[PDB]
Amino acid sequence: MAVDRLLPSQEAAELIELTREIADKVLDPIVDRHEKDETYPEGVFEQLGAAGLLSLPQPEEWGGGGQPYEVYLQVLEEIAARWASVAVAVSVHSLSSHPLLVFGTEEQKKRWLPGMLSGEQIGAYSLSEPRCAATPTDGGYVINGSKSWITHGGKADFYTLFARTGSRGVSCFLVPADQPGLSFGKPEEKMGLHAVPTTSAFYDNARIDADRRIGEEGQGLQIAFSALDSGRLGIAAVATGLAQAALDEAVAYANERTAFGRKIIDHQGLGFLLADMAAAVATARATYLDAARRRDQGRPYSQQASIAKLTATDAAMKVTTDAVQVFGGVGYTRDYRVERYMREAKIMQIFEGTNQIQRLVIARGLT
Amino acid sequence: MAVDRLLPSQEAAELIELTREIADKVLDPIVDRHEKDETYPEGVFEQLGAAGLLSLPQPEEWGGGGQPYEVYLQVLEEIAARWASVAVAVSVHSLSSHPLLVFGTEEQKKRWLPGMLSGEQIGAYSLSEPQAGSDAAALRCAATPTDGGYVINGSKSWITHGGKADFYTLFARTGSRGVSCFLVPADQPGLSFGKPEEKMGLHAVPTTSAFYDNARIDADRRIGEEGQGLQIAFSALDSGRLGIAAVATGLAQAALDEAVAYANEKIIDHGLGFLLADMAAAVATARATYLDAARRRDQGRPYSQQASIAKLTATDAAMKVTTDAVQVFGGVGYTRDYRVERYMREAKIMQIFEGTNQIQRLVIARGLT
Amino acid sequence: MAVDRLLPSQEAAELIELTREIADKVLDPIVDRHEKDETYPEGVFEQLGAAGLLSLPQPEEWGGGGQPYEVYLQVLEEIAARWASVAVAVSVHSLSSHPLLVFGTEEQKKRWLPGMLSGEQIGAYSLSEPRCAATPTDGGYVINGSKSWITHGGKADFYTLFARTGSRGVSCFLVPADQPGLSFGKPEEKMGLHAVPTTSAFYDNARIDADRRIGEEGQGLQIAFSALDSGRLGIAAVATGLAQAALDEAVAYANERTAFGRKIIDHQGLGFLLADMAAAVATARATYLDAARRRDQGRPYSQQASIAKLTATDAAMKVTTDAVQVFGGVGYTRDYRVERYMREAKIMQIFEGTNQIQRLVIARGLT
Amino acid sequence: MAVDRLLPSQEAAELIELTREIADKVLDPIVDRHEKDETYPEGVFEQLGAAGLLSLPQPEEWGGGGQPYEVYLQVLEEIAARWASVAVAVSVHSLSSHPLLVFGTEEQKKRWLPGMLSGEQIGAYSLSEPQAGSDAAALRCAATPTDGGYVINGSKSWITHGGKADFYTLFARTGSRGVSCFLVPADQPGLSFGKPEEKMGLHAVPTTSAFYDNARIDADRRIGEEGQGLQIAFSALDSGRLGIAAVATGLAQAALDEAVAYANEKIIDHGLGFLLADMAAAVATARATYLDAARRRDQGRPYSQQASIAKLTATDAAMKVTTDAVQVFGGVGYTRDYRVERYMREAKIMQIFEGTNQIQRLVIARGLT
Ligand SMILES: Cc1cc2nc3c(=O)[nH]c(=O)nc-3n(C[C@H](O)[C@H](O)[C@H](O)COP(=O)(O)OP(=O)(O)OC[C@H]3O[C@@H](n4cnc5c(N)ncnc54)[C@H](O)[C@@H]3O)c2cc1C
Ligand SMILES: Cc1cc2nc3c(=O)[nH]c(=O)nc-3n(C[C@H](O)[C@H](O)[C@H](O)COP(=O)(O)OP(=O)(O)OC[C@H]3O[C@@H](n4cnc5c(N)ncnc54)[C@H](O)[C@@H]3O)c2cc1C
Ligand code: NA
Ligand code: NA
Repeated sequence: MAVDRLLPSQEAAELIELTREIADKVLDPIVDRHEKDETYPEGVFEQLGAAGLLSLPQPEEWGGGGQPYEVYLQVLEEIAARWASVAVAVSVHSLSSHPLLVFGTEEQKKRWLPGMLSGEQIGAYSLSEPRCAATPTDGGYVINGSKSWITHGGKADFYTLFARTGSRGVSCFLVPADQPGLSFGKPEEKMGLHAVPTTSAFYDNARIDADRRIGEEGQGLQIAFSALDSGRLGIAAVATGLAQAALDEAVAYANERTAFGRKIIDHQGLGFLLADMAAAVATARATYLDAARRRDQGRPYSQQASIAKLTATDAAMKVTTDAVQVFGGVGYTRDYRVERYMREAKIMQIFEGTNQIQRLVIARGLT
Repeated sequence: MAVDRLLPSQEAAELIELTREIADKVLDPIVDRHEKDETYPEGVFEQLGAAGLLSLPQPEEWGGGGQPYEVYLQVLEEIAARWASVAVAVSVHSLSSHPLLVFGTEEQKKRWLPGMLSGEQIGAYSLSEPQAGSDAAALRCAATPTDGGYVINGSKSWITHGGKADFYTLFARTGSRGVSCFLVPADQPGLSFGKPEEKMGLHAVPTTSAFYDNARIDADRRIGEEGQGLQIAFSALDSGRLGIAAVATGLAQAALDEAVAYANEKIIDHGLGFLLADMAAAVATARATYLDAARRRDQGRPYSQQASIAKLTATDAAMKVTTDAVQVFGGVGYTRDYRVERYMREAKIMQIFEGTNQIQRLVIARGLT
Repeated sequence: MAVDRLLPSQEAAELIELTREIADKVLDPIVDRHEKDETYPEGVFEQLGAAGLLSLPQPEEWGGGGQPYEVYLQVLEEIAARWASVAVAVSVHSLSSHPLLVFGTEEQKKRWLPGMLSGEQIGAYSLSEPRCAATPTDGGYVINGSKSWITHGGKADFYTLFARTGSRGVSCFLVPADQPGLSFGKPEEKMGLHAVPTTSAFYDNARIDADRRIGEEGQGLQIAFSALDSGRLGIAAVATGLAQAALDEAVAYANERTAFGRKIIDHQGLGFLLADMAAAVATARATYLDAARRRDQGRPYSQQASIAKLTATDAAMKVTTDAVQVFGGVGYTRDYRVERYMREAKIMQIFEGTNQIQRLVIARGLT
Repeated sequence: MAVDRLLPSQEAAELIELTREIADKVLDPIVDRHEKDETYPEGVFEQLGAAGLLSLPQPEEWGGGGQPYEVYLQVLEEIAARWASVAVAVSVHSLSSHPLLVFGTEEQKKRWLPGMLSGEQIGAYSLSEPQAGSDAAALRCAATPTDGGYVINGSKSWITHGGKADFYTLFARTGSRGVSCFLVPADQPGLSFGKPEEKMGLHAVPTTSAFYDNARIDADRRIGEEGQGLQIAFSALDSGRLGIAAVATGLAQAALDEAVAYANEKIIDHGLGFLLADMAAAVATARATYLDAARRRDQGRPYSQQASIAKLTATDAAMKVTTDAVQVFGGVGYTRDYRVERYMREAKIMQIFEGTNQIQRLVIARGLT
């Protein structure tokens, strides 16, 4: 009943089985309770970290696994099938370390990367706003202004920040949890995806060392643009895992429940609905792996990653809406998980670039 | 920012005007808090009933307002744009009086009908069981004949207004022509209600199960002949399916108004125009479809196919429009700072009750055979 | 098996039965042959004309029927179910007379309207181009330039023309068939809708009397804008009739053909496809009548007419594509009509304002 | 303006390069005229065969090119972007050699296989009858046993390359396990072909019926055991469904390139951007889906579900992309001055043959049971 996967090696299959074993004993027994109460899973990230699952695609020299995206994306997909909000946070952690790895000095990487990729820390990514500025000073910078929609806000070990210093008018910072002048608003009240908090930040004459600026002064916009494709790939794989979870529920229910003297899967009309869901899940998985396989070969994959995010998140919204339908009246109650999965899928159409903005990007790439 | 309506007279126009006033004064200011807390709205059904709004379509000789469906359904639409859960309950009340009005004895009508349509009472309708929602004929609640009556033993489920209605229209087994209809009072001995279902949305009016424990009932409470029940339940389908078509259209219209206002406060420019255009087409199309079926009914013509088409069309539109309305707001659309996330949760169950959209398609195909 | 219609009177029902009787003996026995050979139905318009069907909505004082749009649109729908290209031409004829009726002088109407609405003439409408100018002269105007996509081009008795004389820089003309300086290109080779020709026009120092200018000099753009809503309503009703014809074929075929030991309509999956088609036909008919009913009461109906054209033409493309599917392999051959109906529906999405341009119009009406 | 392909080696890249050259030189300059006139392309299959293009996937020990499906299918895609009717015929030729290659005797293979894969021959595949397309088991063409052979009496239909192939793979009735397979030569006595079907599109290679009139055949021509036929026909389904997925993707890609060029010559501005964006997503998604199934096959793993999904997905995409490509051109898109009106007519039959898209859905649902 588990997905039959296309994998490059024996060691990759054994990584998949390891993820499935940890997810089923650390994630599955606690997910419904924490999402209902909107409480934080303390200690869950440490256990994922110790099994090597928080630093899979980063180079081994810096303490990562050096796994390709074709393998890493599928592990992410397996996590999301058990707990979507935790999978989103695992993806955010990968992006949070990208500036230092790609643009940091040799001195900066020896100082901080081992710690970031040890499995004991968790990172957050901070660029969105509701005009946040860093002004020069002796030996560094002073920060003033506001930030919005930070995943893991208030709970992370470190924060990646973008702040104004025209074209080359932006700069990137590695900000520590203990930063003087830094505070966080209350967690947002959302329709779903409750466990990992989402918060805004406020900087009040916050002073920072020059040694925490990542890359050259003005290199900000280039740094942030360099991480778009990888983020969209992350969310494509998360949406695919939630679509798979909703499909597994419906398939199981349609093989037990009966009406008019037969199992409901045996009514041809209902069978066709289930068939469209399964085709949409398999098309979304095929599309993200095709982009992944380009990235692993050092080929351009920018158009392909926008297509993958678009395809996968539209698929999840359609499949979860249809899984409630398969259940009937009980599917509309909290005795089952399908109502929660439908609430989680809607926000995937919106973040990491809205789907309208994905269509715009694809268009500009044909003009 | 108010729907331009096609109405048969100046009188109907003022009745719409009366509805907008009551809904904006009584329903709109308390709806967010009651849906969030999951509590019952005391006093609300008493206020609508005194205005005439709970008995519009029924004949005046029995205390109704005599209105045609072309007017009744559009009043229902205006209500549902403020509070979907309340309008669903209004629709159920109409169905709950239907078996007595069409099938009862003149003596039975004289007893009970005037109190039902008075504006102070609330009706509920009870047909579904756990092993039988879509498939009606497989029901099993037992009503077995006694000296001058019946004894009822069994279970029912998914009762809208369960545990709060003044009367219940019941369907129980006496023997294919084995089913009968009953008017059950709220004080019936042996009758009890389980706890309210915990749902994804539509929280205010409760949905509950029922249990009959040696519930002896007078044989004068039976509506129609013994074994007539499935014919009674079948005759109400057309009317109920139009009710819900009107409710889904008003929920879609409410979500469309939120998104138009937001896109103007421009966010429209920064392909949102085309998304809003497709939303506006969906609402207009659903409204015209339910009205076409209504005029056929008002004229005394066949309207069964057209009523299935209206319900399917209007509920598929609410699910699509509410989902795209969250999309128009962006990230704040996904928070409880606005109403659109609630509207999306309310639309899903509409695709499911009053005959699922797969049953609707099966009805339509049969009408082509 | 004929459509059950909502009609205002006894006399309207009897108009419907008259249309059905004429269409079934004048149109149905000859449509497949003329469309296959791409030849013109000489004499068909005279017979429609003599039964009063070419001037149904124009006022009785000028020789029309004074019928409301709620009745006229449904007659048009009945014609289109038998021969779509002839129905489009009937609609074009209504528009061709609109300028003179609404903006013409009392002298101009006594001269020409009775003839136009007698049933012996046929009119065409000429505004599209691939910059056509009328320059002043003693006693009138001289015309130079080109026009495109004229339905009935080369075969009409009269032509409604728009030509340049900024804001108020356009003027409208009633041009006769015998106009010196006027010629027509060869008929366009289209995917379908062959019987009534579509042509371009060329004006070569073409001199015209001032008495043929309709309305004031500069009133052109206002005249042309005043006819948009009515045209869109015409095409909505034509698309609805072609969708109905494709649905009737498929329903008939699905009740005879058998597979796996049962009539194919009895396979629930196929039954659901037929059910979606029927719902789309009924939704399109409901939408155009709702706009019609506004126009009959002197209420605004501009947004509603754009919605109706959009809804109905998208419905026809979906229903005709699905009717071929119901037929299987035989549906892809010219032994049946469903392949022709699919070719006819595509051009309805395009003309009288493309569907993208309809979406734009609806958007501007919410801004 | 050329597809960026993922390929397993430099050798495969050059084979793609060879395909683009032959297709642009031989197919592209004559395609519009032959499809318009409805005539056969003499010399064309002879030229592709000498380049190795008619036997790519089969083993070298028998004269094929040994290519995996991940390469074969993408060559098929490049062809179909120039001439859809020709690429369909290439796909059929592969299926026509399949029963002999997997089920025959070593002695049977030695006789006939090398000539089939030589590049000079053309194969056809014959299964469907008028009373049996979707439902295979209901076939009725009779093959009755004689002294050292069989006698064939009956009718077959919808034969691609009917009346022009060098050999025919036939399925006829001998007795559920009542069906057998036959390799029929083009010079068989008692065999005749009806006139070409008049179709909406795909005109160049003819589709015809066949008639067997006391057609005596040698018992050494039977492929596999007596009563093995339905198992043989079943085993070819997975392969044929991928062939057509590749053909539909290349037809969609051709229609996408036309519309992108036109929108740039701006027409894009005057919501065409969003329509083109959805077209580009549909093509990319169909390509990735057929390739995922191909790599499973190349690895010797189960790929049945994934092959049904690929065919359904890729043909639904061709119908949607070709229909929107006419839309991008406007009025001139509806004329025979451009290719897009032809592409739209070609896409419709793809939803129908090699198992209709309703049968595909039925296969997928069963795999979930
Ligand atoms: C909030 C709420 C309020 C309600 N209020 C009332 C009420 O007041 N009175 C009342 O009588 N009922 C009420 N109901 C019950 C409601 O009408 C049923 O839940 C619904 O109609 C479907 O029945 P089910 O839940 O048993 O689904 P099932 O019948 O178990 O169906 C499950 C799935 O199988 C499919 N299916 C079933 N049969 C077929 C078929 N023949 N062909 C193809 N597919 C099929 C369905 O479409 C569905 O997707 C209420 C329900 C809810 C959720
Ligand atoms: C151009 C062309 C070339 C062809 N070439 C070949 C060839 O080379 N070799 C060959 O063997 N065949 C060939 N065919 C035949 C082709 O495979 C069939 O036409 C097709 O698969 C469908 O069968 P049918 O036409 O009898 O449709 P039918 O089986 O009559 O089906 C009609 C409709 O009913 C539906 N239906 C049928 N069964 C079910 C079911 N169980 N559940 C739900 N719905 C169902 C179908 O989806 C379809 O919509 C060719 C056909 C064409 C058009
Ligand atoms: Na430590
Ligand atoms: Na005359």
